Amino acid sequence: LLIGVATSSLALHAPSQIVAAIKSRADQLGASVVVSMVERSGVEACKTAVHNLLAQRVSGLIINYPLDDQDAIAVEAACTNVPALFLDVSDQTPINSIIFSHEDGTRLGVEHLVALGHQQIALLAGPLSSVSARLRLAGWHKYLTRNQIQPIAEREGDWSAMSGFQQTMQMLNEGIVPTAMLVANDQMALGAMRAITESGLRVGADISVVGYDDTEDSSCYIPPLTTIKQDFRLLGQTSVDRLLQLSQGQAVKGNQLLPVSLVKRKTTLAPN
Amino acid sequence: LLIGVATSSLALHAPSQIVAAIKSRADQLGASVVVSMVERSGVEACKTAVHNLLAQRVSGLIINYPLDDQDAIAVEAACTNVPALFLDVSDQTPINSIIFSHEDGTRLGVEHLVALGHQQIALLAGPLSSVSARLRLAGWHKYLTRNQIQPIAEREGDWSAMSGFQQTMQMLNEGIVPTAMLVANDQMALGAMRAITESGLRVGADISVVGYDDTEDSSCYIPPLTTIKQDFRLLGQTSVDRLLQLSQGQAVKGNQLLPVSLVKRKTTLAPN
Repeated sequence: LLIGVATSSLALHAPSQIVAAIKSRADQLGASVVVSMVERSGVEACKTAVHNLLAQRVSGLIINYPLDDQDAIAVEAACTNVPALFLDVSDQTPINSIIFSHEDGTRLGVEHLVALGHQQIALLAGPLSSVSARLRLAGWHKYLTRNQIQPIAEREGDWSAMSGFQQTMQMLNEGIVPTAMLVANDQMALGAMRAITESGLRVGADISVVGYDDTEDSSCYIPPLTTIKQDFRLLGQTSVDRLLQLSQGQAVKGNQLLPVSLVKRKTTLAPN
Repeated sequence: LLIGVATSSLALHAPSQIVAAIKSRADQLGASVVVSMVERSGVEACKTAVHNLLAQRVSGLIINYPLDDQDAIAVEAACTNVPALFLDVSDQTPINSIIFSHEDGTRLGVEHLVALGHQQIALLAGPLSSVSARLRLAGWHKYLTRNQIQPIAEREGDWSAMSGFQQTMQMLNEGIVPTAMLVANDQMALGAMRAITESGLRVGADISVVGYDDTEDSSCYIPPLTTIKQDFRLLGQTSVDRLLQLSQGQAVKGNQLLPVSLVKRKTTLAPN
């Protein structure tokens, strides 16, 4: 009845909303949620958070922190038995996990932009130290290749909007001007949109932009941001439910893939 | 060494950043942070979170949840001894607390708008069930009165940007058109700005807007939002440090007031 979540700093809208979603389901099932945080980067930082939550004697562990195939294995190893369900790893890692289909999330954005008749496309990835950011960047390239298009430029941010702003501006300053951009997340997407605007360019009419996540605020950006929806509410529920089941040895012991979807708003249009 | 935070759903950027700030200081002092969440509204929901954290045997409790003078007293009462430092109550409540000066935060926005030569002013408060939202709304009225100005309209949102969007639009639809607005928080401020824009009106040039908090994203809104800064980083640190001291019976047992400041950006200008 008492679950333990080891997450990344709530500084980011995504992890936050997820913990909120987890709390929400836990409430519905009459359970408690003890949240522990990771000092950011480092598998070590993660391993330790396990200890904190293990100490508290939680009857389950939900790990919402990025981990590489090897580190994930390790963290579980040190997660000495107690059910361990990861939420930010690769679908290939041999452990109990639940993640959104990066494969579809990326095909959707590439195809939306393509069908709209776009060809000059730029990519703004998340920090590549993040397995999430990676699966996402490689995904874009995969579908852009299938559609026979090479991005006219690609960059790396850090999930922040400021990074999205600096990257997009550096780009425009270099003279690289796409008709559309694919961004690793809505916050950065927000930053991108500001640089575009402050470049006398209209977001959408001149440079279409496609975010990722569909965090709360995104529907009120200017203009409203088109993005790939990642229903954390759903993730919250599912990750909760499966954990309770895992503890009762009556659950699937592999990897789950949650669906995703395109939310068309006011930032995507045909090229000029 | 193990502190316990009972907060409001991380769904909101403010509480999140605060927990992050708290974690940050705790790390610097080599301490642990067990975060518990309140099912939103209700002193009861709060009291229970105390139990969760008390169970875990934390050597300190930081309560970042809104509480009325009476409820705050109660929560502490049931906080059976263990140090209890509140972060979202009134400076008048007789308990250990740390909060930002709503008095200054509100005078700053009113004076900034006034000196800019504004007179047609509208107010967009936060949910009045929130002691924070309240101290803030009454604050605006106080300084607007001192400056001999009655707002041409005032409304209530819920901290969300969508609420900021709906309120600001309902207002404009009614025909009420201010030259400036004072919003209870940056997220809602963001919503307000969208309604204004979609009303063929320029944020700043036509309707100046002043947010509250200075959350991360605010510096990349369009245009960059002028707002009252509430250094959660500072709050995080201070609330942490004082707790560790309270546990060692060597700390101030009253209320502290953290300073605040105006961050001038691109959303405030003289009326037309």
